[PDB]
Amino acid sequence: RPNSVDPALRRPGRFDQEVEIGIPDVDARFDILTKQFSRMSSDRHVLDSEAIKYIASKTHGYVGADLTALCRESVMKTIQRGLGTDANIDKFSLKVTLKDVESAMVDIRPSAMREIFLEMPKVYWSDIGGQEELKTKMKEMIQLPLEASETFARLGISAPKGVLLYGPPGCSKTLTAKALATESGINFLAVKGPE
Amino acid sequence: FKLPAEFITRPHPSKDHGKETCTAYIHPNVLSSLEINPGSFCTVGKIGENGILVIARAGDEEVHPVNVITLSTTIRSVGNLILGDRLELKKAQVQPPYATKVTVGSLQGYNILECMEEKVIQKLLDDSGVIMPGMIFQNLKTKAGDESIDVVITDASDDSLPDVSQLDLNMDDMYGGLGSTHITFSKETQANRKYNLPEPLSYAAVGGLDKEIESLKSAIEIPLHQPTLFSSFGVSPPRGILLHGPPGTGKTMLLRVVANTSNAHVLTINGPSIVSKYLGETEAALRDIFNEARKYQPSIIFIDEIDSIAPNRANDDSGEVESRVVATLLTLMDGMGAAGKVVVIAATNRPNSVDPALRRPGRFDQEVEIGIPDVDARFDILTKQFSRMSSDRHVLDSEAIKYIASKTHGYVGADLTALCRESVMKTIQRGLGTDANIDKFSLKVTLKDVESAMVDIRPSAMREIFLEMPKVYWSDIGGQEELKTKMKEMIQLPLEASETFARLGISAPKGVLLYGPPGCSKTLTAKALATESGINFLAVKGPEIFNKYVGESERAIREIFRKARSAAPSIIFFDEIDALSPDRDGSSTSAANHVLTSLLNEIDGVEELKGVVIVAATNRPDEIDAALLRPGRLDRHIYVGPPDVNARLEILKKCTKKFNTEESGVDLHELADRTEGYSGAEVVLLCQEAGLAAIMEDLDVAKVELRHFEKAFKGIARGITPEMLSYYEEFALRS
Ligand SMILES: Nc1ncnc2c1ncn2[C@@H]1O[C@H](COP(=O)(O)OP(=O)(O)OP(=O)(O)O)[C@@H](O)[C@H]1O
Ligand SMILES: Nc1ncnc2c1ncn2[C@@H]1O[C@H](COP(=O)(O)OP(=O)(O)O)[C@@H](O)[C@H]1O
Repeated sequence: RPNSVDPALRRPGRFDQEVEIGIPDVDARFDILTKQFSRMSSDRHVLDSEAIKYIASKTHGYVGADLTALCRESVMKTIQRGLGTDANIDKFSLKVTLKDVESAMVDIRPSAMREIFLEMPKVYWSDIGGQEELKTKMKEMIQLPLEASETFARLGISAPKGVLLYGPPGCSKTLTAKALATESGINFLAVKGPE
Repeated sequence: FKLPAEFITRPHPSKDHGKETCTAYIHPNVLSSLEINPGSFCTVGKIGENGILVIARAGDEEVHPVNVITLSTTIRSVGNLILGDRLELKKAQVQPPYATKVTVGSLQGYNILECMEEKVIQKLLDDSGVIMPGMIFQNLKTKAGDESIDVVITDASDDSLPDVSQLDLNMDDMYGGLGSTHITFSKETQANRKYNLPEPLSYAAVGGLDKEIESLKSAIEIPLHQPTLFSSFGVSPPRGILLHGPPGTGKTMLLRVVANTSNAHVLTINGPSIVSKYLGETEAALRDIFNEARKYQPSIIFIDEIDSIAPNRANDDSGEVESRVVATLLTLMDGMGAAGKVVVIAATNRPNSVDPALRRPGRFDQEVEIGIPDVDARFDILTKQFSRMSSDRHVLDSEAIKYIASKTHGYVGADLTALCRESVMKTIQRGLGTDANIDKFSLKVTLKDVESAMVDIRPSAMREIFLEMPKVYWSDIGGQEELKTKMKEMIQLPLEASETFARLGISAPKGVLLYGPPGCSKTLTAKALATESGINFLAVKGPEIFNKYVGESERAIREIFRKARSAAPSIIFFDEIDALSPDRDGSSTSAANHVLTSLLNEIDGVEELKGVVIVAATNRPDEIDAALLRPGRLDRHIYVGPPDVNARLEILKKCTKKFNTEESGVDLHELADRTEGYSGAEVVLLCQEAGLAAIMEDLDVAKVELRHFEKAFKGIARGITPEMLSYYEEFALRS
């Protein structure tokens, strides 16, 4: 945490260079899982890539450190399910499956739920709920700046940079931000009032 | 100039025959420093327990390191000398006088060894030294039918002049080839209780957590016994194992059991003695301990009270012991080796107080959870204990054990052991007082002393609780089944469908609210919920958490919530939440707002509490803050109005049960019909005040008259107006 560090250290004159590392997104998690599978080699597992995307999607707030522990506990679950059932049968045939991974992600209980910044929430347009006019308007004002910043700079008008939403406390006021974050693929900041 | 200080035991390598009793592989420098002939006896101090196990000595071949010493598995089992202990050396004592009888016990066998006997005596005493009270050897090869046999030789019939020698070792001079002293095989004797030998803790001694202990044993056995198989995967085996639970569950006992039952090296810490004033001394000691740990491949690490050794840095950064020790232990346990075979067992009373850096999937992914024993576990513990001191000293049938277990539902294994000890000592005291020095075998153990024992000892929680044993039951209360059908399912959801919630992901809202008019049955409903649940109940009320000091309310809230979390899945109840619910109305202080925000965050904020269930009771739910009156938390609302005709009749009959109905002159229905607009508390008080009116005449009476009831009705007021009932109804309509 740079905040706990003395601000004298965080001086541009000396410590100008800064590198920011965030929690992996869906693509980074998929790449990490594929690299781990390649490292542990195909002779010890039978998996397909669609299951890798499914696992990456199912992990929203998971950190990169959690994936290795999940793989290790899945290995333990497979070893136990082989031993205690088949009375010390050969482990080569059992290799790696999906049920152990599912049990591992159920019982892992990660401690990364509490955070001030969530990176790339996953929700698709086939899951959200809203009205057509709101979706069209949000598409219009997300496609205006990111695709016409140079045009606005040439015209010297910039972008409104302000959108206000008000409605019933049911839905279509909070999940819309997550939908926009998932669709646009741009960094998303969520701030809670009482927090 | 070597100056040896402390020594560590080790099993004898290569097996075979060799010495097997007096190996004592020690560098010749230590032999010369002790000024004693190497071809003589040696001693192992082992700190305390005088007797020092005087065994003969032998020299090594100059490669055996000075620090480590070999005591052989036979002596290790004889004296319960576990691996990693500290030992001291001193001059030998006087030579043993002689051996008189020596008698075998035929451990865990049906005896009848004559077919496979083959002159066991030569096999027993083909060795130098050999302390008579202890010989434990492998079966080796005995005729056909292989199998395994062990012998108990603890019992002895001789005495030695010095009281220091605890096991009174004896010399050997008999005859054997490849006749004794009046034979040695007689009876299947167990370990002798006269000398009070330290009984090894068997793996079957602990019970009621068979699934948990089996999972822990497998999780610690698969890395050690299968290191290559796990290393083939390339994911590497973790070293951290977390043990936690309520106090008195016996986690230290199971740690001792697994240490004794494992032949691999075990290491444990002796508490805060490692912590010292010098900053570098503790680091050097930890580094040396870790070095000795991974120097030998099979090693077990035992950690106790990790919460005190490694407190949370955020909670209190007092200094000295701080996050630096957490970091150094994490670095030490991160990379001792690639595959290796190392497991670390950490026991903590409060997992929350532990540093969250320790509680991470990268270092402590595997956790073991221990809860309060249930009826079956307590019954198993009691049966094990009774088998432990044998039926020769007590008589108790299975139904009696089940009844005792059912009566003591809030106890723990430590509580049961203390109950047995207090029952034994009270029985001894009663026998001494009454029977005038009778043999203790005749009186043995009965039921009355044990019942008085659980009556007197009281549960170790030392907090006020109904416990459902001496308090109101379901038969004593007559109400409406409509709310009962709801609450039974509502509180059977979490206790019975935790796996269903985990699999489906629906989980539990954990929010239930009960609103009732003053004088109605609201606390009665809470008591009924607690009774039917059969789980520990915490009696918490609104103003109780409030205090004059600023911030004390938050401390009390955190205390009660971490107590409820560690008190198994239960229900937390607030008697009067109306004292803190309204903040906008009445100009509440900042403390009330802070408490409301804290409880809002605790119920369904940032974290979810699967174990406990939150139930709240308010005198008036219309002034509650809109933040709490939100769907998802405390959403369920039950009107639970005044008792109807049948409930009022049942309540009157229960009150009249102490009286006599035949001579009362009432039909138990006219009174209920007349008393229809009164509150439940007023209805209950009506019977008592009418009884007072009846006894007004001549103190103690046996007859009640209608004039007394009329005077009772005239002299009291309901105190309930239709306006508040209409307001309560409007609360239901508006929601
Ligand atoms: N379930 C049980 N069955 C039989 N005896 C038990 C049980 N639980 C406790 N005991 C007895 O109580 C003693 C206390 O156990 P132990 O020292 O392991 O306690 P603990 O819960 O780990 O707590 P602490 O570390 O404070 O001692 C045991 O040595 C044993 O004699
Ligand atoms: N049938 C009954 N027998 C004995 N006591 C009762 C009975 N019904 C209710 N009570 C008592 O009346 C009290 C009800 O409190 P209640 O009036 O609901 O509080 P509030 O006024 O905050 O709503 C309980 O504490 C309970 O002990």
